[PDB]
Amino acid sequence: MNIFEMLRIDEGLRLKIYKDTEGYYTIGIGHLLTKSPSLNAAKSELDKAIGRNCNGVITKDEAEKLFNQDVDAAVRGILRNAKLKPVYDSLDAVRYCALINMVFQMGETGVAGFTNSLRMLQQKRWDEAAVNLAKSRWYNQTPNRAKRVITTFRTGTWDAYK
Ligand SMILES: [Cl-]
Ligand SMILES: [Cl-]
Repeated sequence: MNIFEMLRIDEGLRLKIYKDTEGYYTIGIGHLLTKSPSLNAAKSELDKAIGRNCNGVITKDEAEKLFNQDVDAAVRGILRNAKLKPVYDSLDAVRYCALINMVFQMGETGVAGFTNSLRMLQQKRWDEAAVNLAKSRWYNQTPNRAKRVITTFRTGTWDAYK
């Protein structure tokens, strides 16, 4: 297991524009296209992203291409965020995948806002962190995935993904 296999499981793979859990136009492996209620706006973002008129549909290779850019974007984000960097740097490789995951899902600023959980994570107070992480809209809106990510932070193993 690694970050890609992990997000591939949580995000799924769909080659036609669809709406995500929040109701936002998405494609491939959780590649958010836009927060706009307009499908044409989404379609424009799509063609811009791919570099061709996709008419709302892309290939598997294309989905994976956007996926790698996105994963990478999430990490670079963490690395450049004054609040996220120290945590990320303090964690072992398994646990940081849980952090990338959150960022991929809710954005840098979003996660950077989990002040209390971040500190507990940095402090390596695993069970306590896991409890604090769950007192969140995130956990309540996507409980099963949040449980996987949280279990990952708590144990530092890939159990929740097997
Ligand atoms: Cl809550
Ligand atoms: Cl879920």
